[PDB]
Amino acid sequence: MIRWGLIGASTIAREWVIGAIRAAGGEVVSVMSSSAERGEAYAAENGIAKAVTSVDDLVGDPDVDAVYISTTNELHHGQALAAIRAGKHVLCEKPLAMNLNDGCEMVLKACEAGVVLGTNHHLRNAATHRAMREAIAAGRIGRPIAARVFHAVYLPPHLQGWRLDKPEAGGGVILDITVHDADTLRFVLNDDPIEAVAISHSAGMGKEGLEDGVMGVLRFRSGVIAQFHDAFTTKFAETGLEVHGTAGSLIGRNVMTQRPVGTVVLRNEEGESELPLDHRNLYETAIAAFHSAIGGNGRPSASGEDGVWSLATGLAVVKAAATGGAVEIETGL
Amino acid sequence: MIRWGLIGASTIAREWVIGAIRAAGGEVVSVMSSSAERGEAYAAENGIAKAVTSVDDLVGDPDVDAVYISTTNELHHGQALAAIRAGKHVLCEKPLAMNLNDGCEMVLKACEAGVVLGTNHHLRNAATHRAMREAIAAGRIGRPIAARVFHAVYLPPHLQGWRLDKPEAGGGVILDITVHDADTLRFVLNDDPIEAVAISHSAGMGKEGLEDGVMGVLRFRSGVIAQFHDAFTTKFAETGLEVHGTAGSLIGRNVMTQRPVGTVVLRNEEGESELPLDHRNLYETAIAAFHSAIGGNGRPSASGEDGVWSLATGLAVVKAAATGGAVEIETGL
Ligand SMILES: NC(=O)C1=CN([C@@H]2O[C@H](COP(=O)(O)OP(=O)(O)OC[C@H]3O[C@@H](n4cnc5c(N)ncnc54)[C@H](OP(=O)(O)O)[C@@H]3O)[C@@H](O)[C@H]2O)C=CC1
Ligand SMILES: NC(=O)C1=CN([C@@H]2O[C@H](COP(=O)(O)OP(=O)(O)OC[C@H]3O[C@@H](n4cnc5c(N)ncnc54)[C@H](OP(=O)(O)O)[C@@H]3O)[C@@H](O)[C@H]2O)C=CC1
Repeated sequence: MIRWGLIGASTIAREWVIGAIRAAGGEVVSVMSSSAERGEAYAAENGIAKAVTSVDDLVGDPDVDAVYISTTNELHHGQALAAIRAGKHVLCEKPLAMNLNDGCEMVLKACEAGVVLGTNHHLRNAATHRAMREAIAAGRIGRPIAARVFHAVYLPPHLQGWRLDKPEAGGGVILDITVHDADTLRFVLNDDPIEAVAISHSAGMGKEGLEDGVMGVLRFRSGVIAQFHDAFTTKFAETGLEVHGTAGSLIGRNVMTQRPVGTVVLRNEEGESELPLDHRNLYETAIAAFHSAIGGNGRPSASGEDGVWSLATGLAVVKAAATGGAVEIETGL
Repeated sequence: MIRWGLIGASTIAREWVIGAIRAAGGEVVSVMSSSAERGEAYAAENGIAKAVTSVDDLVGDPDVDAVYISTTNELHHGQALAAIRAGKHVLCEKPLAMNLNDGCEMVLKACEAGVVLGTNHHLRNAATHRAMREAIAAGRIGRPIAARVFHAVYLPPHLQGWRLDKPEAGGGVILDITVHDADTLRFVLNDDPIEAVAISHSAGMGKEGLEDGVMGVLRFRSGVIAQFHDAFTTKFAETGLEVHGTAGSLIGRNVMTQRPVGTVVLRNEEGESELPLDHRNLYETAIAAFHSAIGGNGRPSASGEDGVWSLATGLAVVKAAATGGAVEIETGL
């Protein structure tokens, strides 16, 4: 079996990724946590044989083949570099890095190391998004003209779960949600964004206010214009992703969550019908693709390059919102 | 009865406004058309006693009390000024004018003339939009956070209806659709937009291409961020208007057309339910309000000032799309 080591004893690894690794035929052999106590307790609760408290004891363990990183965002880049230096494959939760030169550097070093580097954008693995991508390529909507993304949800400010715990350094809806919208759009449209405009909302007067909502528009290389709406403050808005074309529209409802749910309708001259979907665990699909890539068959679902694309788009959106100006998206890949 | 004269022997006056005037207790006594033949034929077909071919014979007719203007956009400002000089009330199809100083001048001259000046933004008359406005003011969604407008429809390029007829000087989705979205948002939110960002699409390479789609964002004075999507090129997208708040969301579907149709759902902690609506002809409602205003009771549905607001927002959106920069919306009222 491919044996994984975890960097970050996280909620997402517990809820989704550990089970996904095992479902896809791998095994999770070790977990690294900055805290000895947290790592041991987490190892016992999730059936993992070993807990460590150094990154090097994780990535350097001869019996770890691959590393999954789900620590706080600012730790990703350096922990991925350590794994790559140890010659281990890396699946990294977004973001890869906090800036583009660091993200580009990762992709190059992984390539130079001969290891698989993946960004865990989960949504592009859903059968909903895959159906839309495939229907578009099959001409079922003629030429795509416009896209819409709805990702305005409710995330209580500060959690965790014991109360309103650790400092938790932000840092906003754009870098936490919009980047997933960007990657999913790139997947569905099979095309790249070239510029962004945006307006964002921060709580309380311009400050250390959490950026808690954003709306904007991406211009894609094809000419498609794609709007997005991401927030932490709206309880009663369902998520969605739509693509409107010259001969049809695809309407995805409830398709931007972590769970394998949601519908896609195709509307065209015949009327409306639901596309048939075989829903499957997004994370199971991501791990399977990663395992095939390690095997020298195929690529991760989202590559290091996709992660650089999502980071560049996010950074563009932050700048367009802050400056009021349209910003060109350039990856430096 | 209040007796109306028509300036423009138009599709909209035939389909909607003539019948609305009569339903609301007025009468249409004359029609002005630049063509004698068209005006006579139109008068006979629509049961109007008189056709003329000069604006002054229309506005100066002692038996016309009020004037409805639905000519080509560039004629509005000057024809409204003639009516106002003749001391007649004016209901003007959007736009009032092509620039802000001309729109502001109209409002002032109408006020100085002692006549009612209305802009015929039809949508704010619908029971759907009215229900949303009222539910918001009643606290049914807590504090509004975000709005979304969907107005991407199919309008064949060039019509008319005999084939692909007269030159028809454009001039785009922003000034033809976005301005109605703006006015409706102002009505529903009871608040003003203060800045815009946008990206627009023109057919064929940057040129004399028709601007045939736009997406953008308005920042409102309250802090609400409101996105819109308007187009001429999408056949299979339903229209809609939504408002998402801290304690609920209002979802309007099929509510941006001329017809008295559409639904509004309120989603909140109880679930989702349809708001009960008494649908009524939008134009009948607009005329009734105008007739009351002439009577010295109440105001037109949308005033001259609302028309200046819609024009300023439209002009901001054109500039933000052209320049890539956020533009502040200032009415000069
Ligand atoms: N709500 C969210 O957190 C969201 C997260 N993401 C993405 O998912 C990834 C992980 O997120 P998620 O699984 O939700 O995060 P968790 O809060 O479950 O874990 C993240 C990190 O916080 C630390 N931590 C966990 N529990 C405690 C505790 N009781 N006291 C102190 N520190 C603790 C852990 O440190 P250690 O590993 O050292 O034990 C862990 O690496 C991130 O990389 C992020 O990009 C995306 C959107 C929302
Ligand atoms: N599709 C549209 O036209 C849209 C219109 N609007 C708004 O509605 C208003 C009127 O629109 P609508 O009723 O659709 O326009 P119509 O095309 O029906 O009429 C507009 C003008 O075009 C002229 N016209 C009409 N028929 C002919 C013909 N056979 N040959 C030459 N000229 C002709 C008329 O001139 P005359 O009056 O001199 O007879 C008339 O004033 C406008 O002010 C605009 O702002 C808004 C969105 C879309």
